[PDB]
Parts: sequence; C-alpha cells; structure tokens
Amino acid sequence: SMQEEDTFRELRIFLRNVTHRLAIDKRFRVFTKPVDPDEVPDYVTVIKQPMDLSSVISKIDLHKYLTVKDYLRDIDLICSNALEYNPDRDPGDRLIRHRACALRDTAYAIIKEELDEDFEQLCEEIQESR
Repeated sequence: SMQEEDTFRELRIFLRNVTHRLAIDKRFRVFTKPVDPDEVPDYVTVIKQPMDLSSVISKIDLHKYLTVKDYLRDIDLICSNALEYNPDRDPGDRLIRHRACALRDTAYAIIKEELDEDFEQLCEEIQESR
C-alpha cells in the first residue's frame, strides 16, 4: 500500500540522517570509505564482507534496508570487520578497534533515543508480510 511505501520512505530518511551524523564524526573517518586494495591487498582475502558508511548510504537508497535491525547488521559488520582485521596489541590496531566500538555504540545510542519502537515494529510486520 501507499501507507507502507510511506513507512519505508520515512525509514530511509531516518537511516540517512543517522548515517550522516556518523560519517561526519572525525573518529569514524576510517569507516567512511572502502579499504583501498593498493594499500591493503590482503584485506579482501581476510574480510569476506567488507562494509563502510558510503556503502551503507548506497544500500539505503537501493531499498536494501526494510528495518532498522537490517541496517544495524551492517553497522555491526563495519565494527566486527575492524576488530577481526586489526586484532593486535599495538597502538594502531587498538585505536581502530576503539573507534570501531565507538561507531557501533554511537549508532545504537542514537537509535535507542530517536527510533520509536512502534515504528520499527511496523516496518518488521510489513517486511514479514512480503
């Protein structure tokens, strides 16, 4: 129905806004674009599902997210990829992991405060009906 398509449009608006706010945060610069093959050639061999905030924006616009839970799976993937690829004790790896955790925690915190649970449940129920 048109009411359902309006629901998903509002969802995309909400997701674009959250993603923007993450993408403009200086801490999260490393997560705004794909890892560059030239600089890190073993990346695509170790990490089987690369993800980044630019790809998330593209996915929003392609209607790939019909719930906030589906969006959060890709925010979680950005974070888990960073933890997996950079697991060592040195300061460069520890910094990226701290930033990855902050990206995840920040996204969840924005969503906890600004997503209406009945809106999410509506999206879930429409998604399940398809």
